[PDB]
Amino acid sequence: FGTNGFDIPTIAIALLIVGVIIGLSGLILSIFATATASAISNPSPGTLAYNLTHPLINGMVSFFSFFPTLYVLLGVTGIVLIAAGIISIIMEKF
Amino acid sequence: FGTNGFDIPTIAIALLIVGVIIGLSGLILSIFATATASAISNPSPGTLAYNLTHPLINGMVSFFSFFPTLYVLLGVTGIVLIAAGIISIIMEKF
Amino acid sequence: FGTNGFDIPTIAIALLIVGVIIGLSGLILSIFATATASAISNPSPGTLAYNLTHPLINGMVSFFSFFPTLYVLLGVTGIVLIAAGIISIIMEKF
Amino acid sequence: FGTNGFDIPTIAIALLIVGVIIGLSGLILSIFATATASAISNPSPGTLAYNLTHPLINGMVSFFSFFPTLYVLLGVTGIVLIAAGIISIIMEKF
Amino acid sequence: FGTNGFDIPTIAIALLIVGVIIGLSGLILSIFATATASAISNPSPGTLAYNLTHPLINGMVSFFSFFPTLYVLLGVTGIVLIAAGIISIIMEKF
Amino acid sequence: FGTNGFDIPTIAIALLIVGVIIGLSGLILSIFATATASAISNPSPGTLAYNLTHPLINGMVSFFSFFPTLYVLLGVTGIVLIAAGIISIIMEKF
Amino acid sequence: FGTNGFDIPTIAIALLIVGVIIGLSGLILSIFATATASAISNPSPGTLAYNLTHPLINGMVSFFSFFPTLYVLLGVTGIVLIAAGIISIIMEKF
Repeated sequence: FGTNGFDIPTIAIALLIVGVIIGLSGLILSIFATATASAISNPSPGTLAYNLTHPLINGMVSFFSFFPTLYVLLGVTGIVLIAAGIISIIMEKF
Repeated sequence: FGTNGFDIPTIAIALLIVGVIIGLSGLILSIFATATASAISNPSPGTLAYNLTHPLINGMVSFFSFFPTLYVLLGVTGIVLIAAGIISIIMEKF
Repeated sequence: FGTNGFDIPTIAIALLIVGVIIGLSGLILSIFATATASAISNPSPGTLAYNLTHPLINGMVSFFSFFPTLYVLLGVTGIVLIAAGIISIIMEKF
Repeated sequence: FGTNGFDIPTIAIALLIVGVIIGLSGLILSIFATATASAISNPSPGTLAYNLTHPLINGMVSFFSFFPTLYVLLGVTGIVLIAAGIISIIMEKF
Repeated sequence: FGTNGFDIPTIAIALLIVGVIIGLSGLILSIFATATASAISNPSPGTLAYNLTHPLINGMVSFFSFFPTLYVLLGVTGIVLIAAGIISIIMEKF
Repeated sequence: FGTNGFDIPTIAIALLIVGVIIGLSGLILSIFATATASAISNPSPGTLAYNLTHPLINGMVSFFSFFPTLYVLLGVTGIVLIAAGIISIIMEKF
Repeated sequence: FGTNGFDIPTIAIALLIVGVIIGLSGLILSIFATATASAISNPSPGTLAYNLTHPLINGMVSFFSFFPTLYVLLGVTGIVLIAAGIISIIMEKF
């Protein structure tokens, strides 16, 4: 069901795969992050261990705050792909 | 699901891998830094051992303060990669 | 996840390795310096042993004071590397 | 019941084995630790035997406090394995 | 009764096997866990044996709390397999 | 239950072995140290035997104070090993 | 009545043998322990014979307290064996 490489069943299967992979990723990352939160403690506000450890958790927080826009762009990509498929169909179907 | 090398499932798997590696790194570094903090003591403010040891902990603090911006740039890189993928799709999909 | 040699997982692993090595180095050097401080005594301010020993501890102090800037430059190097990676990606990704 | 190496009965048997081994380990370690606690006495707070023995029990306590996160990560591994199996099934089942 | 490798009797037999194995596993693990609970005692809240033994039972509890989601994913896998079978039948049966 | 050399049952057995060996070591060392403490006496603060014997017990105390950090690092090693196993699974399971 | 080595009559005979041996063991041990209790006397709480004899009876009590869990595990083993037999039958009977 297509012209050259645009196959609606294939597109649906691809959506299946990407959705499942994203759900799995969220699951694994949350489960691991819970363990991370449990492991690290809060020594004191101003002792040696605080100076030693604080920037690491800061970087953790920053990167995990960067994730959302990555996910948003990844979502946007599919609309572009489907759109290109529609246009390619229209171009030479007539 | 792509054109030449841009594969959304592959991108999601890459995000999985990088997130997990970063979480693991933070965990290991914090656990080790706790041991470091426990090991080193505070001899005295002005004796020989203080002169011998203070610059080392200063360098420790400095490098660990350098980590956050490294993490931030590492996070920024992915947006650039996804963006280049979107543009490459758009260029020859039509 | 990259173009030619820039791999974000590899970068994260490299950061793991360098951070751990630096922590280990600080630990070992501090532990050894404590033993050094314990071993050497203070004979007298003006006897033969003082003339014999003082410049050595002076050199010790000087070199250990040189360490911090070495560590700072070592930290700076990584930002340059990540930056070059970003630029290299941008150059031919489009 | 699978495609290449993913067999749900085999997975269930593996879960059987790991659960039983972990239960056995906890049992043996607790039984032995009771004997350890019974054997060692408390000589005095400041005599020779205290200096001789205290760091050993400190190391005991530390290592046994390290066990929990090891167990948690060991538990996390199975979700990753099952997840990879699901994805591998989905990839070429269609 | 199938096309290439999808056999409804074989699927039913596989469901038989997995269900029986899971029931057996639950039975054995519960019976063994009862013995574990009977064996270990509660020495005191703060003595040596408590420090020696508490993290082990903590790890026990954690891993056994991890089991449920493993079972849930294992259950989910079968729907995917049956679904892939249905789609494969539909693809070339017509 | 693994890919190449990472076997969760094998890991659990290894944890069994290391925990038991560490418990045994603590037991034997404490029992022997009690005998050492009983054997050596305190002659006098300033006689010949004191000069002859004091540094030996000082070295005893020092080494036994060094033990704890050794144990801590030994504990840290296992988290690294399990982490490497998880990453290796993730790398080529997908 | 079986497939390869699983014979229900043989299993029943094995249960016969193990039950009878366990009953005999309990009988003999109790009869002998009565004689032991009769033989040893209670000299005094603090004389030489008390110091000479008390730890022996302590070890007696400890070992005999260890027996119950041994018996429990021995009982658990049979359920595992019968379970493995059932699974082996199911595997290739169909």
